[PDB]
This record gives sequence, C-alpha cells and structure tokens, in this order.
Amino acid sequence: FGTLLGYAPGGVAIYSAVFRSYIDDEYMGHKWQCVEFARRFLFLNYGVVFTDVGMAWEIFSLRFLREVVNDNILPLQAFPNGSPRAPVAGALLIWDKGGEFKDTGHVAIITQLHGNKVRIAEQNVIHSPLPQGQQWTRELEMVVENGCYTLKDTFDDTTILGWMIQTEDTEYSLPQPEIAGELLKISGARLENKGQFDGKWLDEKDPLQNAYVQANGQVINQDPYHYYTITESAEQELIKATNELHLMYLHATDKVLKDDNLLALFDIPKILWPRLRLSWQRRRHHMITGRMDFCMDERGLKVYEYNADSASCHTEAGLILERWAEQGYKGNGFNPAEGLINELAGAWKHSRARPFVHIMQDKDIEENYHAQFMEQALHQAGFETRILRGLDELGWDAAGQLIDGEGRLVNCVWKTWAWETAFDQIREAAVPIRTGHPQNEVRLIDVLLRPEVLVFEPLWTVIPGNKAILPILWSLFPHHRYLLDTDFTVNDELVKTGYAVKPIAGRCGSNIDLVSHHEEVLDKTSGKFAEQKNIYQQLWCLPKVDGKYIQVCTFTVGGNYGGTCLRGDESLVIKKESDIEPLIVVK
Amino acid sequence: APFGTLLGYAPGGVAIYSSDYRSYIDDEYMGHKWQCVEFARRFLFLNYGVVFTDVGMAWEIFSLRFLREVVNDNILPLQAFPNGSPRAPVAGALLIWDKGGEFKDTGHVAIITQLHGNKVRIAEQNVIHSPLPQGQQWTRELEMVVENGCYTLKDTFDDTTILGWMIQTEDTEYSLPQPEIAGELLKISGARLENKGQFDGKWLDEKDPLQNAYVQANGQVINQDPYHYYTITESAEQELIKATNELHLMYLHATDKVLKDDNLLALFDIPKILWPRLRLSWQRRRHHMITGRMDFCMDERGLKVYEYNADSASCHTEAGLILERWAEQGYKGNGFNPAEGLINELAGAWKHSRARPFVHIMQDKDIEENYHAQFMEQALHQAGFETRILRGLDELGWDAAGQLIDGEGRLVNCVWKTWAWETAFDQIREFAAVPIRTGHPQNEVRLIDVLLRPEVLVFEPLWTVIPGNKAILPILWSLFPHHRYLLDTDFTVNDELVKTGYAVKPIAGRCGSNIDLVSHHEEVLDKTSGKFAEQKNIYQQLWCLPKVDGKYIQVCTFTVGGNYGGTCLRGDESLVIKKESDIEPLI
Ligand SMILES: Nc1ncnc2c1ncn2[C@@H]1O[C@H](COP(=O)(O)OP(=O)(O)NP(=O)(O)O)[C@@H](O)[C@H]1O
Ligand SMILES: Nc1ncnc2c1ncn2[C@@H]1O[C@H](COP(=O)(O)OP(=O)(O)NP(=O)(O)O)[C@@H](O)[C@H]1O
Ligand SMILES: [Mg+2]
Ligand SMILES: [Mg+2]
Ligand SMILES: [Mg+2]
Ligand SMILES: [Mg+2]
Repeated sequence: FGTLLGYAPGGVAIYSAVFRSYIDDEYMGHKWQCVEFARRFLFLNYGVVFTDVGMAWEIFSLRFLREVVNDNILPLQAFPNGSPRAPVAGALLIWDKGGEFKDTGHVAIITQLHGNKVRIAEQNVIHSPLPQGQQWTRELEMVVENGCYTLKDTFDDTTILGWMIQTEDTEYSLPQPEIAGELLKISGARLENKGQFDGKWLDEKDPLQNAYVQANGQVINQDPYHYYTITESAEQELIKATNELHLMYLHATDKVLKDDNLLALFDIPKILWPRLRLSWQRRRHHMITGRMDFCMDERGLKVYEYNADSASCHTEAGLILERWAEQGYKGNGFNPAEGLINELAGAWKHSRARPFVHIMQDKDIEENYHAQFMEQALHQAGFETRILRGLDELGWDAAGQLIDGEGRLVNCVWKTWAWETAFDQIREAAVPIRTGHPQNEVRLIDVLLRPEVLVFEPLWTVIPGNKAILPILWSLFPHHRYLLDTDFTVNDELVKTGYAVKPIAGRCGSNIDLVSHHEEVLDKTSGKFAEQKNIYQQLWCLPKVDGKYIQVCTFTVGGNYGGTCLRGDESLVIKKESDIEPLIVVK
Repeated sequence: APFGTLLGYAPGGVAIYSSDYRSYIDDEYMGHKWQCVEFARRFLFLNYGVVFTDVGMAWEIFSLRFLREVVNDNILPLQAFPNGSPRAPVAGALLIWDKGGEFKDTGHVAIITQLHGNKVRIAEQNVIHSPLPQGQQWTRELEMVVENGCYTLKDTFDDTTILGWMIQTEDTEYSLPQPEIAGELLKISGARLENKGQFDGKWLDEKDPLQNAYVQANGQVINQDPYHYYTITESAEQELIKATNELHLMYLHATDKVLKDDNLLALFDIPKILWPRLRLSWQRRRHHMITGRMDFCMDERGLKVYEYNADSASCHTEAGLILERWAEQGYKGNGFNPAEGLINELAGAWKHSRARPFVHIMQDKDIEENYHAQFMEQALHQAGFETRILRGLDELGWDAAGQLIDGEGRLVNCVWKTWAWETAFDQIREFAAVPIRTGHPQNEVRLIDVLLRPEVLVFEPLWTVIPGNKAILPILWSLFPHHRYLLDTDFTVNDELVKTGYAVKPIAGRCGSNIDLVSHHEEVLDKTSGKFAEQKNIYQQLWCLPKVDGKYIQVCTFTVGGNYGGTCLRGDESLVIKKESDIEPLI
C-alpha cells in the first residue's frame, strides 16, 4: 500500500478516513483508488476536477469539470466506445461496472494515442513497480475503421463506456443521461402492526434521544407504522443532483461576490461586503453541513432552495429515524441518512476549527437536541465544546475580550443562529459591535462578527442560503434540468406557469404565496418576513402520496451528499411544524 | 502597559496594542508591532479588505495614490485632501501627519472613527500605551472647525503638523495632485576618493569564501577606477523606494490580469501546456517571490523603468557586499551604501517563505555564478536552512521508482534556481502534459526534469515568468496609461513611438541582447547581437540613459519579498547596459 510504482505524464505518482488524498485543500480522492489518480492527474496537469462520485462509472455521466483557480465551470463531453470522435491523450476513459470491475466500474487516463493502440495510466489495476521511466500502465488495441474509433480492453469481461473530452464542440458526443420517471416515484409502505411504537420506543437512556423527547415526545409523525421508499436509483439521482447543485451554488456565490451589481441584490448591509469576500476567499473549503429542498416525482427532480447557512433535521434523519428502523423495520432497505453523524464528524476533523469550540444555540428546547447532535460530531472529531444556551453566559474582560461562563475565551463557534439575524442587529460606520459594556450585555452580532472568532458555518454561506441567488443560478445555468425559472418579478414565462412568491431571507415556510398559471392563490402562509424582497420561482407543486405532500431533503456534509430525509405536510407548503416521514431506500 | 498588551479595540473589533518596544494576518504583511502604520493598515484590511504599500515612514502614506484590494489584487484610487479642505474628513479615512514636532521624523497616521460637527474621534497605536476606558473605541478627539465650507482639524499637540486625510474614491474634486520630485534631486553626481592607495593590492578579504568566490571570477576588482564613485540624494533614494514598491504592485496587478485572460497570456509565447500551471502557481505561490531587480533611467527628467527582472536577477553580491567592502575600505564620508542590508533582508524573506528545511541551490557551471549562489546560500543559512549547491546537472539522478535525488542520494524536493525559467520552457519547444523525464537509461536529468516536477518546490515561483517577460510592458501600459514611471511600449511601431524613437527588445531576452535603439530621426543609435533574435519583440519609447563622468549610469533597485531592498548602479560606454557593464559604487 502506497508504494510508489511510477509516474503518469507530467510526473503524477501512481501507488497501490485517514486515507483522504489532498493537494492543497482540494480533495483528490481516497487512497489509492482509480478515481483519486484520474482526479489528481487532471488537477496537477490541467487545473481541473470532476465532482464527487460514488462509483467510478458514475463519471461517464458528468457534463462539466470545475476549474479551481477561479471556481469556473467547463463543458465535458462524453463519447461512446466506437466513435468518430478520436480518444486523445489526457482524455478521461471510463469503464462501466462489470466483470473485472464488478460494481465499481473504472477510470484511467489516456496518455497516448497511436495508429493501432493507445496507452493509458491508471491506479488499482497494477500493483507492481513499473519499468524505469515508463509512464503508462497498460496498452489497449484500437481499431480505426471508417473514421470510427474503438478500444479493446485487455480483460475479457469488461465493458468500456467511452472517453470524455473537455470541449464546447458537442459533435459526435452523446446526450446527458436522463433518468426514468418511474424510478423517481415515491411510494407508500407499511409495517406490520405488532405494537412496535406503542410506548417508549425511543431509547431514553441516550441523552440525545431523550432531549428529543423533551421537545417532541415519543413521536416522529402521526402514524409511525407507515413509511415511504425510494428506489436505489433515485438515491443515486439524489446524489448526482446534490453534489452537482452544490458546485453550482458555489459557482454562483463566487460570481456574486465578484460583481457589486449582483451582490447588491441580497440586501446585506453594504458594510459586510468586504468581509463577505474575505470570508469566501479563505474559508471556501470550511462549510460543514447543509440541506437541499427538492420536489421529486415522475416529472423529474427540482430544487426549491439550499439552506446553506444553518440547517437542521439532522437529528431526525440521522438518529431518530434510525431508532424507528431498529425498532420496527424488518426489511432489506436502509435509511439513506444512517451515517450522518460520521459524515459530520469527518467534515469537522478536516475543518481548520479551533480545538475548543463553543456551541451557540438559542434558548429553545427544540434546538437543544440539535446542538447536542452536532456536539456529538465535534466530540467524535476530538473537539472540546461548551454549549451556550443564550447570550447570558457571555461576557467581556476589562480589555474587551470575549469570555464564556467558566471564564474562558470564545474564539471558535458553531452557531444555530442564522446569520441574517446578526445582520438585523446591524440594520440599526463599520461593523458596529460592542467590545465592552457596563452591564456586560453581549449581543449575537458582538460575537459572530468579532474578527478574532472562527465561526461555522462561514459568513459567505449566507449568499447561497439567500434566494436572491436563485435568479442568478437561472441566469448562469438557463434551463438546467434541476433548476426552476425564478426571477425578481413575475415575467411572461412565469405568469404562464404559475409561481411561488418567496422572501429572499425567509425560512420555516414563512410568507410564501402560491399562485397558479390562472390567478388563484393555491396556498399562502404567514410569517415575519412579509416586508423583505421577494423572488418568484416557477411553480412546481409537491407530490401528494398517501394523503400528504412530500418534499425530499438531502444533506450536504462538506460539499458532498450526506443523506436523504422526507418531510410531509397536509398542504403544498412545507413548514417548520411539518412531520419527518421515515424513508427507506430499496433496490 | 508592557509590550504587546491589548489596550482596546477600534471600530469593528480592530485591536490596539501597546508598542512599548512583525505582524501578519494570514499571508498579508500588516506592519511592525506595533507602529501607527501597523494599526492603520490592519484596520483597513480587516474592515475593508484593502491595504497600502510598504512605506518607510508613516508620513509617506500621504503621498500614495492607490489602495490594494487583497481579495483580487485589484487597484483602487485614493485621493489626498489638505487639512483645510472643503472635503469633509468622513469616518474610516486615513489621517496622516507630516514629520515634525511630537512626531519628529517618523510622521504619523491614524483612523477617523467618527465625526461630530465640531469634533472628530480617531484610533491609532503608537501614541498612547495605556488601557482605554472599558468599551471606548477611540484613542483621541480632535477639534474640527468648520468655517465657510472648509474643514480644519486641530491636533492635540502644539508643535505637530497634520497633512490631511485620505479617501478611497474616484471623485478627485477638492483633492491634491500626486507630488512630484524636483528633477535636480534626481541627478546622479560624480565623486572621487583621495588616493592614498586603498585599492592597490588585495583589499578584498580572501579568507571570506564569498569574496574569494567573487575574486576567482573577477579578481580584486569592481570597475576600472575604484577611486571614483557616484552619488544620489537621500531624496532620490526615497523616490526610488517609492517607485520600486509601486511598480512591484503594478506588475503583480498586471500579472493577475494576464492570468485571468487567455487573449493576453497568449502574447507571451509560453507553451500552452504550462498555462494551467502558470495559473495554479499565481494562486498558491502568490507571496513566495524572494528577490527581483528593476532597471531605471533616473535624472532631471524623472524616473522611468525599462524592465523588472523577476525570474532570475543578479548583482546582489556586487551591491550588497562587494560595494560594502569598497566603502569600508576606501570611503569615510557621511553617505552610505544603499544596498548594505541585502543579506539581512534576504534571510528575512526566506525565513517567511513557506520554504522547506533542505534547499538545493541550482546554478550553472559558471565560475561567475558561484558567488551569486553562495551569497544566496548565506541568506538561506541565516534564515536557518540546509543547503547544497548543485553546479550543472550531472549530479542529479533518479531512484528505481523515479524520484529526483542528488549526488549524496538525498531527495531533491525544494530548489533555488539561478537558471531562467525560459531555459526550461525551451526544453518544451523541442504531448498531453509537460514532457518531463521520471526515468532514463543514462540517468540523464534535464533542467526541466527538475523545475517542473510537481513535488519540487522552486524559487522563484513559476508565475514570475510573466512579470519577467516584456510582453507585460504593453499590458502594463494599457492598464496604467501615461503612468508617471511607465514608458510607451507596444507590439508594433505605432505613430507615437515613431515620433520618440524606441527600443526594440525581445520579450524573453536578457544581458542586453538583441536590443535596437532607434531615434525619432529614425537612426540606429545602437545595436547588440544575441541569441534571441528570432523571438517576439516589444517596442518601447526611447529614453536614453544619462551620461555622467564619461559613462552612462542606469539605476537598479532590488525587490525582496515585494519591497525595496536597495539600489546599485551599472555604467557603460554605451547607451545599452550589458552583462559586462561594470557595477559603479553608489552612495
Ligand atoms: N416553486 C415552488 N413551487 C411549489 N411549491 C413551492 C415552491 N417553492 C416553495 N414551495 C413550497 O414552499 C415550502 C417553502 O419554500 P422553501 O423554498 O423551502 O422556503 P424556506 O421557508 O426557506 N424553507 P425552510 O428553511 O426549510 O423552512 C417548500 O417546502 C415547498 O413545499
Ligand atoms: N526604452 C529604452 N530607451 C533607451 N534605452 C533603453 C530602453 N530600454 C532599454 N534600454 C537600454 O538597453 C539595456 C537593455 O535593456 P533592458 O530592458 O535592461 O533589457 P535586458 O537585456 O532584459 N536586461 P538584463 O536582464 O538586466 O540584462 C538597458 O539596460 C538600457 O541601457
Ligand atoms: Mg425548505
Ligand atoms: Mg429556507
Ligand atoms: Mg536590464
Ligand atoms: Mg531582463
């Protein structure tokens, strides 16, 4: 393991959790699989990288590479084995899962084309030192007949999907694989009632679970004997979409922070602009968790919003639903969010956070278990926490430093508070924060914006959590399959489709108005944000399944998929009071 | 309060320490703990993401006409208003003091934190060294008198002079012209020493390996008349320092702009394959440049810069040591060696480079490069590094796997090259990634097989080829039109250049090779042969060196870690300075 075997062109080493391979703070892969080599190769040689993928064969489905130096997105065309499009050096070559590559699939780099052969460089095929100075691992027979190009693999039971090239030229290239509507259908299921949820099924021995009870009782939803399922094909679409939209959202965030006209649309205090930028530039890789809201049904997959600032439901999807399973599911399926705690613990272990982080939650019994759920992650990652319930335990020394109750310094914190809240305190000649007070009255903004404090999630995360970014995403990725047309007005095309009126910095499902392509108000909610800037997002009603509208939620943990959860409501607009609906992935 | 003790915070949480006798924030140099400039610059960066260049004295800030936006190396305009100006001294502006009274010769600077119609509050660092009133975010209050539109401030001191304030804005109304220096101060004068035989035998100490290195190459000699020297006024040096820091920031801005636009970068004739790396380099090794050298024409007419040797520059030993020996040996006046601390500031930039513990020095087998290697070896040694000089490439070879190793078999991972990158680029002009060897029968390692090895960390960084290439001159002209120090440089002989006459110069040449100086009369004032005849030329406005005491003197300033590192001369019987032109003692 790890023995250096040789080098691909340009001098890219080839070898045979704590195996994460990074070059700077860019994730190359897992040591030392086929994907890690192809990614690193592309990263050291062309400054580009493809998004996270579970299996190597999932690569052949991407249609874009990211250019790191400027978070720019480039077009990547795919080509089937046997194409007029010739397989040039440096192109990605992918294998479907099958034979030698049972389930994984495979990927390598074409280092050199010939007249009757081709040389590829790759990892996890060869585990022996290569001959002095030879920069390739295998050769593959190529058949050039009638302008068409075919590659023949050295194995006898492996399908080669094709090669890929980063180019605008779409000629000879195939279309982006589109998933079957049926495979995306959500459908109800039921457990056999043997009184499995008739009592204290939630383990009250566990402090975390018990905190949940204190805030919600022994309840997940009205009927715990009923649950829903999604095909394992859907979860994969969910993983494709989550990872892909995650990059999109950042590509737009960077785009926003690069032009005062675009940033100006978010109504953030103009005094926080330079700080937004600086935060983006040095904490771009420090985001920890996020939740994406989707509509999923036979029509396809659409994104409503990306709660990137401060999300929740982690405890529910990643702990309670597990208990529910362990308590009453005897099937073969699985909870798409089972390993959320670890995913998070992972993200924390690699976050440049201080050894001792203060957890800042509000004095709401409902946040208690959320703060503790996260504290579990931080503790699993080896950090020291101290859960601050409200701003009362906070104070300043004589000089002006932030100390907690025990009297220690507060320089690193993970908040439950949304940044827009601290923003509010500003909207009343440079970030006005107190550094001392006769009564020691410390405020939220007096902590989160104290330059010396390391906050999670980062400041810039409020750009992607703000809806003013949706119209921008549309502008940059027009007619993208997961996107919904949204604008800061009701344009001609929207007036025609119907739309959702939404406050740019709202949440909980507040002040949302749903108008049809007719005139009628399909549904409306109240809220505290009825006075802020609204956006209008193309309508796209939630699917009703077994008497409840259902919205799919995935989580992002450090940029990548972290799980899926369900949310149901008797009405079209999911709200804070909505129920969590058990979900079980099936194949 | 002792040194380093925190007394309080300015607006936004910018701490104020007691400087009762160097600070960085990430990778950005802020100042020296804890001067008035260290706080002034830190305030701006933490609050506004901008910063102003390295200044010798705080009073010099008032002469600066631009700020730097760090998050994108963009340059912002900064106007200066006299104290007594219609322009009101808004909060956040810079308040600069001229040297005098309480602020003797250092001068002084502070930040206006708030206005009160009849008063103003400011924060600073090297004025009061005692804790401040719990919570008070200012250090002093000045009386602002407003009489008929004008604004005047009165400083709490009776003998000091307040220059005015500065505001980053495009509105030049009420503002001051960027001062110019009286050409008479920029004149280079000839001087002579009393001949009492100070330079007749062996004045260079041969027991010092360094000096001996110099002598084995040049003998006990610097120029043809060691008794004659030149002088410039301390004001000209200040100007020279002013210009060096300014141009350095300019070139770096021009580099950023080039690596952000393919249509520009393409004018450099750098093998495409390297583009992604050029970019990656600018991004990581942004602050890793050690030392460069600028070439100027200075005289009553003012200051012009011909080129900026940022890749590989020499003359460091001559200026910072041999001339030191010359003075210590035959000078007894009051003037000084403008380059005396090179070695010390050199060790400086190394100590703060992200350099690896053992650094291989790579020179070419030139009895002349030996002392430039060894001189640099001293700074490395002083900054605490282990070195081994490599003369030529015979000593290099590869392991069985393909790793670069030196004579004594150790790994070559870090390197300070004497070689010019273009030499390595040339080995590319003769694939699907940079064509380097990671193995070879005869174990024959080329230059490029080292500099472009991904694991090999080199100095100077790859990107420096850009500023070092003269295709940047036209770009620089384009960005900073009729700039005080720039010369009209284009890629063709445009109308204007026909009028002035111009220099024909290869974009990637050195030593003064293949230069053609044509007059407005359209005559060839001078020519030089060379090995760069066949590459792309740029044409720069003629601006002949001045002739002083029989020779033409060109001024040179060293850049070191981005800031002025000293000055030296070079004279020649011709208008063209070459590798053979001698160094002339400056004082
Ligand atoms: N374009 C749309 N078409 C149909 N329904 C929509 C649309 N946008 C939103 N909704 C519904 O409105 C709810 C609220 O919209 P959403 O974009 O999630 O805003 P939010 O208040 O920021 N969410 P959250 O932070 O989870 O509480 C969703 O959960 C959907 O059920
Ligand atoms: N615009 C100009 N007008 C008049 N003389 C010039 C001009 N540009 C250059 N020269 C002269 O030509 C010499 C060579 O030009 P320079 O720009 O230093 O090129 P170089 O060969 O890259 N320098 P170097 O790397 O130090 O050896 C200068 O030192 C001057 O003596
Ligand atoms: Mg939502
Ligand atoms: Mg939301
Ligand atoms: Mg020169
Ligand atoms: Mg040069």
